[PDB]
Amino acid sequence: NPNMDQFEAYFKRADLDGDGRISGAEAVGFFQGSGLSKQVLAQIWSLSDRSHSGFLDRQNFYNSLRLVTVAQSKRDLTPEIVNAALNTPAAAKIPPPKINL
Ligand SMILES: [Ca+2]
Ligand code: NA
Repeated sequence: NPNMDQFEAYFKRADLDGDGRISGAEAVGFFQGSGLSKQVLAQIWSLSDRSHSGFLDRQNFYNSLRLVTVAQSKRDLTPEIVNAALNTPAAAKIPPPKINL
C-alpha cells in the first residue's frame, strides 16, 4: 500500500478502544513515541481539543499530528504556525509525523 493514509493509520492505532475519539490518556500513550517534550505535547493537546471536551475527533487528531511534525522539524510553534496548521490550506502540505510504536 504505497499510498496508504498514514494519518488514518495513526488514528486507528491511537484509538485503543475504538470509540472513534482520542482521549487524553490515549494521546499521552500515543505521543510517548514522538520524541517531543511534555511541554510541547501539552501545548499541542490544548490547541487540538478545540471543543475543550477532553477528546479529539479525527480532524483534531490529524491536526495534532501535523503540529507534531512541525515540532519534529525543530520549528518553534508561533501563533502564525499554529494558525497555518489549524485554519489554512497550508495544513495539507504538512507530512504525518514519525511515531515510535
Ligand atoms: Ca478512544
Ligand atoms: Na474535543
